[PDB]
Amino acid sequence: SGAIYVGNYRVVNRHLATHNDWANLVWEDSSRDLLVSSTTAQGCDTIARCDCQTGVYYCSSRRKHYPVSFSKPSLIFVEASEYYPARYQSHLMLAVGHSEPGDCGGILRCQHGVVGIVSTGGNGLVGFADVRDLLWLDE
Ligand SMILES: NC(=O)[C@H]1CCCN(C(=O)Cc2ncc3ccc(Br)cn23)C1
Ligand SMILES: [Zn+2]
Repeated sequence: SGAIYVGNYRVVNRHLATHNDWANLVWEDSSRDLLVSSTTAQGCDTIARCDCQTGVYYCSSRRKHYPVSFSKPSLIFVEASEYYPARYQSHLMLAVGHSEPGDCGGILRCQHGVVGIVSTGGNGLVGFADVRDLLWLDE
């Protein structure tokens, strides 16, 4: 679990969005596993606007942060799950690092700010949904 809180927005994994997220919907994209909802309070986070390919993510299943080298956002095949049919997920970045079911929502950061959130993984890989192209989160 986990979310990004920036301005009057909350960014979560679309498959973990709550009834309240859907009632306050701003934007969602199944192909990215992202949903953005509106908030009443001002958020604590800031968003990176960069092309970094290294950073640090939070791994809830280890209660620890780990450094990672990750691929640029791209279209990557994701096998069927209870939440989605077998499909290509867009704007996804992969890295070698531990993740297991339950780690979705952990934040990836570089020196410029928040880069994305954990969205998939397995077998020593971790995959992050990128948010750096969503320039409207800043206004
Ligand atoms: N983005 C998606 O389509 C995910 C929706 C939830 C389901 N998806 C998964 O990957 C579930 C899953 N099985 C093994 C692992 C290991 C690490 C992590 Br993080 C998640 N994992 C796929
Ligand atoms: Zn950066």
